Amino acid sequence: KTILASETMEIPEEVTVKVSAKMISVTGPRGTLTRNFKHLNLDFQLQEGGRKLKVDAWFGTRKTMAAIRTAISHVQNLITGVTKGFRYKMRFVYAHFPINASITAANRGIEIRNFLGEKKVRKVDMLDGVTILRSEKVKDEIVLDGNDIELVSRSAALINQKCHVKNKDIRKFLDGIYVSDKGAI
RNA sequence: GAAAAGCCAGUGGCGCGAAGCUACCGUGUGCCGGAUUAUGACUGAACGCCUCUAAGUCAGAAUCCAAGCUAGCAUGCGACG
Ligand SMILES: [Mg+2]
Repeated sequence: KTILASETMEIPEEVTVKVSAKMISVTGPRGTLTRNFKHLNLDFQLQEGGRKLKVDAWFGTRKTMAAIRTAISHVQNLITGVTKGFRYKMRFVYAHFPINASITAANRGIEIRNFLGEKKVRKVDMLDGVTILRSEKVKDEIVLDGNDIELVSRSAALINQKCHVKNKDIRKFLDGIYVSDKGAI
């Protein structure tokens, strides 16, 4: 019912955005990111020669109007991911059994052992654009690095949800792997 | 006639009895991918914040559909002699 709902962002001078009808390819110093917003039913248009991305919803109801800022902050996340990158920190909480993590192959996955005294060995492989490394200036962290927030955060979530404590009081047996500093550096 | 060999008693009766069938009373074997629910989540709005949800995604089960197993006159079809 609303004639025009538009939002706009700014593109820095280190990153090149190439939008192809909704197929957004972002290029930066760190690499390249890409995404289908081919489902959003919005209007993307670059102005000032690739320095301003301006998004329209014409006759958008409040639902489509809420869909706008998703696209704008998604492409913010791509811009920051491909200029600086995302780096999640993930601390080891263990009550009685030290849980012993070992990387898999050139930092593409982790292997958790001795969790809860269990003998099942926990194996998670990093998704495409994410790597892992054990923390060395911190006591017990694993630090994930990547250019894509979805890939970093999904890998973080796999590691988290693969160390749940079952059949026991989750209010007391707090063992697991949880994320502490989630910014982007 | 008798020994020998039998035969009659609907299978005369008993001991054993191969073969064939057979028994959890004996033996051998029984199944590999993906979708997903309940739930837990990721990025992220509406609502400068938050948010598993609105758009988009994930993990997920004696579940589901295949894979496998059985029939395949489905008046179906292919190669060839
Ligand atoms: Mg016998």
